[PDB]
Amino acid sequence: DVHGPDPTEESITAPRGPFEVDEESVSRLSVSGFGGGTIYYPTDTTDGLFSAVSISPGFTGTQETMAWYGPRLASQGFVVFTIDTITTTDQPDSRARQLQASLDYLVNDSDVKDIIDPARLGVMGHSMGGGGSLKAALDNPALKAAIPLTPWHTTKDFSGVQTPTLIIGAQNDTVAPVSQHAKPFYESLPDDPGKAYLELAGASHLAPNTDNTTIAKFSIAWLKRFLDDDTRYDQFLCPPPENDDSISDYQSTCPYL
Repeated sequence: DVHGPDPTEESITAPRGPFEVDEESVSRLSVSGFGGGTIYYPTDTTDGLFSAVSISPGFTGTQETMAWYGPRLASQGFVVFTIDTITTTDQPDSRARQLQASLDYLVNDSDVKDIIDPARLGVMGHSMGGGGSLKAALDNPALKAAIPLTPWHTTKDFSGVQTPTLIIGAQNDTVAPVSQHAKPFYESLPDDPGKAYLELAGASHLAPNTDNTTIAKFSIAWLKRFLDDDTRYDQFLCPPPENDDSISDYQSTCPYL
């Protein structure tokens, strides 16, 4: 199943896509292995199953720091789960296990299990949650997309990740400098099935925590392309964008074939 009309620059950069959305709060007390969260999902049941993505915050962060991704991404035809971790001080490998527990909940137990395609699952996360997204993909090669946002991890070698991975760095990140975190992660990844490194010009470590048209556009394109196998979105990814004031660097293994 693909979803929505043929995309444009306007459609992919808009605050909302064509799908109306609702939200379901998931109590910490009703789940195991993570801290609960918010499920954002399309209300249209006539368009086939949707792909699903779980989104982790970073160190000292809660789902509030990632809330804006919910409506923005789900309105493009995705089930989006902004999670809380067990404790805000959980480290990356723990965040990876909690991302996976959240996807297991969505597919096995959640009240949206019947509108998800359990074969089309992805992970995203901020900072230590971005390190968690890399580790979760390493441990679960069935995951069809990963988007680490200003990622942080002591582990540098993600050569084992077979999931299409878009790393978003912040040019001026003083917390997870791109020379020590995002770029090494990106360089370790295999060239197939597809990778990209998008560096946000002028951006701090906390750029991912507020509505960002560049983060939204490329995340939507990446999830469309790799969770839905929707090649209508290759046009935004490959060849890489050239004259985007918001992008200080872009590296890729385009084309994705």
